[PDB]
Amino acid sequence: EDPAVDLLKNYMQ
Repeated sequence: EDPAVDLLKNYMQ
């Protein structure tokens, strides 16, 4: 997990 990985899912959902 990285700040990116959290944001990817933040933009997806």
